[PDB]
Amino acid sequence: MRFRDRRHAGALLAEALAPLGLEAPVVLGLPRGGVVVADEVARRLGGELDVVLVRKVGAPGNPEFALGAVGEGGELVLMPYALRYADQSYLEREAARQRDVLRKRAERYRRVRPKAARKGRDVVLVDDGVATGASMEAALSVVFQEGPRRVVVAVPVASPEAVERLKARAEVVALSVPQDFAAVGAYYLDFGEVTDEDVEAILLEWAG
Repeated sequence: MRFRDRRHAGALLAEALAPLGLEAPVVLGLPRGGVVVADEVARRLGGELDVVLVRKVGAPGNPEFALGAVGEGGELVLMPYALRYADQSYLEREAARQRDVLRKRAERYRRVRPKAARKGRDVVLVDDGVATGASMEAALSVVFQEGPRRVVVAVPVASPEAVERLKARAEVVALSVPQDFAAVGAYYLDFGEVTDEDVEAILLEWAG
């Protein structure tokens, strides 16, 4: 496909989601470009926009392989096989390093918009694209432990591989899944930078 920009993809995504019957959904966008797509979706579906703040906890010597994830609240969420690939002390060391990467950014975002409730509500996870699904999987791991009524992964474009990984864990809504997936930015005419200040500006509109 080929979107003009992130707002354009967000509009089309909201339209693909409308038939699902979500009720006043909490639309969570992955930082940073994903927040733009998420905001447009939230506005079109009459939902509430917020950001999902998480980090993947990778395996020893193999960071690309996830053994769990840590959320902005500090909680460590491990996959069923984590201990089969590493000992608890390593997991604790890795978790601490990931908390550091997330801390300052989470503090500034939360200063302008407090974490919206997710328990018992319909939750939509959004990003402007998914090449491998690493971050999205971490997001799912944390969100699932929060007791949401329903979880839907929604993305403008995704690689076949990413879709399979995510679809194995949740309902997935993807507008395009090119068999020859290049890079996320290749499917946007305007793939400009979205700064932390831009994310803060968006988040401010949703605070009380």
